Amino acid sequence: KVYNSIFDQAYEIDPIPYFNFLRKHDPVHYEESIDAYFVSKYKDVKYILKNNDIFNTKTLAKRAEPVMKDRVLAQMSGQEHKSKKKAILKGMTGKYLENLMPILEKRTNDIINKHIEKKEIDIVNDFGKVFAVQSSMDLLGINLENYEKIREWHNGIAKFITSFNLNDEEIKYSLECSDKLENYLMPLIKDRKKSTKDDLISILLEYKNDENSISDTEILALSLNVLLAATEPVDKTLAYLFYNLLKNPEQFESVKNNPKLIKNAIIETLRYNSPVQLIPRQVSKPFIFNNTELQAGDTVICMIGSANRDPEAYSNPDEFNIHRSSDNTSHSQNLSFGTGVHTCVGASFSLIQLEMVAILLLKRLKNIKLKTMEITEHGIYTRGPKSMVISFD
Ligand code: HEM
Ligand SMILES: CC(C)C[C@@H]1NC(=O)[C@H](CC(C)C)NC1=O
Repeated sequence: KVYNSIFDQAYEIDPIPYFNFLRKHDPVHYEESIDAYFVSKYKDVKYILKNNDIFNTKTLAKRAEPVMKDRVLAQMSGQEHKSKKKAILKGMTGKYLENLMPILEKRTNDIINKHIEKKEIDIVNDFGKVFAVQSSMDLLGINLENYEKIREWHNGIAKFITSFNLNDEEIKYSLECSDKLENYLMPLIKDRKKSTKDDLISILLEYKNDENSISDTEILALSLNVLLAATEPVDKTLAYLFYNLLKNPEQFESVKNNPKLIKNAIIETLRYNSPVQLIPRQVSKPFIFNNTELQAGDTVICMIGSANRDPEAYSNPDEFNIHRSSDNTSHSQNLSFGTGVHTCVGASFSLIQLEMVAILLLKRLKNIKLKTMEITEHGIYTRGPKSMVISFD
């Protein structure tokens, strides 16, 4: 019999003691309520994600396609996945990136300008959630006139993708959000293909595979994939970043005096408070980790936050330290963007965007002081603070 469950109320309040227990005592941990095994150690998570043929992404057909309306990038393999991944990357690199970043600076400063006279701002609810959705629409090429509705519908499909055992009414609402996004974006996709622009939607329409153009619902699904993937982690990471810096004033000062450290601080925040906590895969054939036997068709769920705090991978893993280095002590590449075939295509863009935002907040909000002295965190699949208020001059 087992008594420590991922679904204990205590886990969502504070999962760190669970991480420590599971890595030591139950590294491949079965949860009967969802018929899945949770994998907590860095070595095992990395092995699973590096081995796309043994641990495939068929789980996503279930957790995602109902709201994405067609296949997502992570469900693809082979030359199709490689090529469409490259097509998505094009939209956040090269000239597309050079054009997008001044726009994201504008989004950042407009939000700051709304709150600068108030002398406080909620990094979660005033800045992060607004900026995150606007940035994703700017990347895709969706004009912001309806961004508030977009955010509402996004939250509904994200809830579907990040939840376990939702009830029938919650499912209904998430599917209605999906339908509304489809009803809004399909007319825009049609207009885009008869008048191409310089945005990701246009790239996807211009995509050609053996002289074949993919269906408009396939475009919609990759567009929803980008909207969800780019929006959800951003408010969480921005909030955790300023919280951890304000909780470690010495490191916050080092960052002020040396802005080159902001990139390392973002990476450490992603390791320490991983905003995407879980990555599921399906087992393709009998397999064993430690002495836990897995069968073809079983589901394994990689615990990214647990892996990123594995003492086998990091010295003093449960301390926030922006000065960690492989040149120093033990240090590894964190798994916050995944690894292997499906490594986040937006990882580099994310680091550039978050550094821009953090620079502008530090430049314009003078003498930042923490007001939310103790965060409350929510979510076990994606995870972040409910609120993270700072004050400034
Ligand atoms: C801090 C920000 C972000 C984090 C922490 C994050 C996290 C992740 C993780 C953990 C995965 C792996 C999922 C898996 O293996 O099943 C992933 C994949 C992906 N992410 Fe991100 N993500 C971020 C931002 C973005 C952005 C800005 C985009 C913009 C398009 C994006 C698009 C994608 C896509 C398309 C995939 C699927 C990649 C593939 O299948 O090859 N993500 N992300
Ligand atoms: C969105 C998923 C259907 C596929 C894949 N999964 C991920 O974990 C990331 C982040 C989201 C969980 C926000 N994005 C991805 O594309």
